[PDB]
Amino acid sequence: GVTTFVALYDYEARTEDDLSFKKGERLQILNSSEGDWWLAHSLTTGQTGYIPSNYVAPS
Repeated sequence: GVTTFVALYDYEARTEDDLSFKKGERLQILNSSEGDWWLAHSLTTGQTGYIPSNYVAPS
């Protein structure tokens, strides 16, 4: 299958490439090779961008 995560908190983007998301959105991680900022895609909104990795939990 597919692995997904859930947002634990709201986040409003603080750079142009960050993803804004609402607590409870379901996210897929596209790439985590850059440390604590993961490149994610929201299954909830269809948007894509960097997220702070401490804002998600496993589904």
